[PDB]
Amino acid sequence: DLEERVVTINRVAKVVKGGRRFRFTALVVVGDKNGHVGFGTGKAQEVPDAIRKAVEDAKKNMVFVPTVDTTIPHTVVGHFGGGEILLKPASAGSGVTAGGPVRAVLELAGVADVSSKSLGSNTPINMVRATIDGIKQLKNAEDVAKLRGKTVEELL
RNA sequence: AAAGAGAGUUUGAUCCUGGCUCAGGACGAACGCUGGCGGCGUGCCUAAUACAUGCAAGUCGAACGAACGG
Ligand SMILES: [Mg+2]
Ligand SMILES: [Mg+2]
Ligand SMILES: [Mg+2]
Ligand SMILES: [Mg+2]
Ligand SMILES: [Mg+2]
Ligand SMILES: [Mg+2]
Ligand SMILES: [Mg+2]
Ligand SMILES: [Mg+2]
Ligand SMILES: [Mg+2]
Ligand SMILES: [Mg+2]
Ligand SMILES: [Mg+2]
Ligand SMILES: [Mg+2]
Repeated sequence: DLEERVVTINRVAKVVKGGRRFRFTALVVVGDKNGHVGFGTGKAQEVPDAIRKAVEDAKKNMVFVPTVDTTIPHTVVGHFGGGEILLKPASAGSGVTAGGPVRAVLELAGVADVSSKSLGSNTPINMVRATIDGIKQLKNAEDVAKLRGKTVEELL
């Protein structure tokens, strides 16, 4: 059982001879607070039907976020097109400090204390892409030692 | 140890670039409506413009020649 959060609902149009036909596009972030999160996109003639398509789509982009002490292991920078996101660990109890669409991908992912800053564009779809582009770079300390052949206490 | 929030606006609809505007904090402040108290501070930013009237620099008879008091 996952949680839903509608980010943006936008009305788009294509021009056809007689006039204009309008459609609704919805962007939805889905995940459980344990560390899994994903996003999707839908399109329909009605707002309720656009969400349902986006929920099913979002269940195909699930990603895992590694966290230590309810905080990301280190500092990463996302990048996707014209949008980029800076994610930074923060002290316990500070809470999430994030912009509009980047809060959803962090509160749903279960991260409790993290600081961020959007250095790029403002488009909601490119902020979600640029954020997940940062979670990919995120590594745990346990796995780093495994690649480097060291042990955890030797690293730190 | 500390550690950074965005939004509106070009288009039939979109993505970028890009300016304009807004949400926060601070004044030796002024103006508008209203107005109980106590503590601690502050009060000519302009004409270094012109100034009534009072007071802000005196003291020593144990350094040297006086007036009340027989
Ligand atoms: Mg228009
Ligand atoms: Mg701008
Ligand atoms: Mg501030
Ligand atoms: Mg304000
Ligand atoms: Mg009164
Ligand atoms: Mg009054
Ligand atoms: Mg003066
Ligand atoms: Mg003069
Ligand atoms: Mg005089
Ligand atoms: Mg006097
Ligand atoms: Mg004498
Ligand atoms: Mg003497």
